[PDB]
Amino acid sequence: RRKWNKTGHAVRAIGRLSSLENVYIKADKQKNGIKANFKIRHNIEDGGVQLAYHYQQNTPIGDGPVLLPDNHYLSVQSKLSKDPNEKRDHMVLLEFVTAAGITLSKGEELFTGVVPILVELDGDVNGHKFSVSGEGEGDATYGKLTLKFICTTGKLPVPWPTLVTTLVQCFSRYPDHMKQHDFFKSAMPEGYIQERTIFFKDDGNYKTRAEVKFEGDTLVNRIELKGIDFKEDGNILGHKLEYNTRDQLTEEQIAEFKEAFSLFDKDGDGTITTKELGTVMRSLGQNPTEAELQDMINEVDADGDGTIDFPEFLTMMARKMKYTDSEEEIREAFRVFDKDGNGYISAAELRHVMTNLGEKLTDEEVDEMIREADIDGDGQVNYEEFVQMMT
Ligand SMILES: [Ca+2]
Ligand SMILES: [Ca+2]
Ligand SMILES: [Ca+2]
Ligand SMILES: [Ca+2]
Repeated sequence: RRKWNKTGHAVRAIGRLSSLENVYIKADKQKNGIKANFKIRHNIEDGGVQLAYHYQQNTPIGDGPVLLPDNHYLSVQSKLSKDPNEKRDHMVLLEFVTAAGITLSKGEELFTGVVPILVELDGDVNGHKFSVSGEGEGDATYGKLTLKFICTTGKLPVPWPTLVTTLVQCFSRYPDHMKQHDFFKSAMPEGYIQERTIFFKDDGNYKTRAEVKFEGDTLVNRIELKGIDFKEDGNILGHKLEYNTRDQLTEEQIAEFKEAFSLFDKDGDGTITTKELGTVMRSLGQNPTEAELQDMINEVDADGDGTIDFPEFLTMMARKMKYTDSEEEIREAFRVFDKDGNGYISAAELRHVMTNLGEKLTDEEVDEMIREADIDGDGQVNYEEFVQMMT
């Protein structure tokens, strides 16, 4: 019956492979350091997403030699939670961060074990001031951080999720073939200055400056933050963002991702190659080049082997499900079906898409699908009915 799921997930998979969701790092020779750019998604409580576009620069505090890396990225897995015995406004954070993006230093020695962390933030967003203190520990062997933060000035005037990126990338796990690309540990113990501008789409921006360095045996991140131009009714000052992660995979969701994986993995060997990916995308009426295919795989290719293996696919789909897609992204998916751009998916346009995915399909399982999605009753699927089908 409902294989709006199978094809829904394949659309989600291709959308993910066509997007840039990681933390992209590049050398900045003029500053003897690095710069980064990335996009963060903050789910909006009532539906929708609030995008936050980050630009970042890091410069070493010391004069010692540092590693200036080839282009690569960090991939972050975050989980936010609450301490049931904590009365104060607070956030508990657990993060695993790994570098990738490149295919197959003295300061790094400071990170072979568990290192205590302290974080201190003083903030001012549209004149609303606040401070946060955090403490915990990092275990870079696994890319792992555990921290608890408290708003020490009372009530935090912005949502906790918007501060996560600001509140120690020296704890990232760099794989063995990428150790010469880890600028962050190479700058230790004297540390680095990290600066960002963060643009919240349709809203204001944060500007941050931080000093990250060892003070005795503790890695300390001391930050100032200034936010301007926020809407007093927007998602940030109006506190409309979801807090809790949404990290639960109902095992049959995993079975669903497996079914989607098999659309790509047509030889059944448990990994997707460029040839397989290209075969799927041509069937959907696209024509990416070999280089575009390699770049798409590289975006999720944790091990650098040039293919997406089943666990790498599960990891990418888990993250795609955790965060809401923007209207622009959903419209792009909708355009895949709405081939004539009239704003309506007809049973003919729908036939075409699935029948190209290899869905041996006839003529009433098709219409049973239209029926499922067809809420107003006009015999077609419009954008708003489509949005729901992608949920
Ligand atoms: Ca395969
Ligand atoms: Ca791989
Ligand atoms: Ca149409
Ligand atoms: Ca309709």
